[PDB]
Amino acid sequence: SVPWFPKKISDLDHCANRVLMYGSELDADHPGFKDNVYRKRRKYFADLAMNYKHGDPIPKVEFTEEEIKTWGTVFRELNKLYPTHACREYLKNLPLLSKYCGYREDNIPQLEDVSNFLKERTGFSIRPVAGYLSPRDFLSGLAFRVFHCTQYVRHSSDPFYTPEPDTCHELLGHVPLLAEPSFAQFSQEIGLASLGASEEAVQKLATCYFFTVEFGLCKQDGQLRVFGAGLLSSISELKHALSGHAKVKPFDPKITCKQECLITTFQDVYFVSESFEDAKEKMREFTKTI
Ligand SMILES: C[C@H](O)[C@H](O)C1=Nc2c(nc(N)[nH]c2=O)NC1
Ligand SMILES: [Fe+3]
Repeated sequence: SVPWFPKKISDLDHCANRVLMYGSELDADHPGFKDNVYRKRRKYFADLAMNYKHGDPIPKVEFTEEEIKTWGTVFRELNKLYPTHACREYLKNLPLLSKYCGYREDNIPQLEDVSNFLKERTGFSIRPVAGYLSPRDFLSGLAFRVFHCTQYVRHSSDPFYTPEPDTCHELLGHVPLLAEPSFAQFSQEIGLASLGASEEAVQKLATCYFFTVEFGLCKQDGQLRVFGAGLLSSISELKHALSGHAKVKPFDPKITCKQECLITTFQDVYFVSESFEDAKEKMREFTKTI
């Protein structure tokens, strides 16, 4: 039978809180595990997401000096690499978001503002989420041009901590490209193809999403550059991917979907997409076979 899937944007209310990883619960190994203040703050952000319902303006938060400084360091360091490492489509959009949404070393952009900016640009919107959802639920959000986004900030003790993703990853890694029409269309189609799809189908779509939206590379003027959100928000993997150390292959769904998605370590191989339009076309051909 066909598993339950949202039929309208408000139906996301029925899966947005199905958090399987991260969230308010911090493990003993977490940088802020022994920080009482941080623990309560994470519960706060988690509650804002759990209580959120479609149609609500996303609760705005007055970030602390510590959170702003942590964001500043992450933003400062990554921005030093973008000019020479990021794909032109990213470089064209980050400045846009920054101007209209307040991306500054001393100011964390509010999700509601980013959501409204995206709504007018590509129809994409943001929904705050406590933690990571299942691939099926997260992808179902894309079908309605909704990107579930974390709102909390990594612990200040280690601004370069990536094991657990946070709002910096969302704002710097995922958001800019959602302002690009072709990228937004590509993302929505992955979501639409996943609705009510089989487990095997969702797994394959999730993998293609992983090697494009999350860790995709482009080749511009013969130079390898990154567009994957996981690369754009990670200093270490950002450099690793563009070094001759990593294996690189052309994006090809039938093959790319066979690749295992790694966590904790660098990917065994990164895939290069010719353009967002071409990646979209390749996925159309692929989905017709699954
Ligand atoms: C998209 C792919 O399925 C990936 O494994 C997932 N990413 C995310 C997720 N959930 C959230 N909130 N954010 C993500 O980026 N669930 C699953
Ligand atoms: Fe991500």
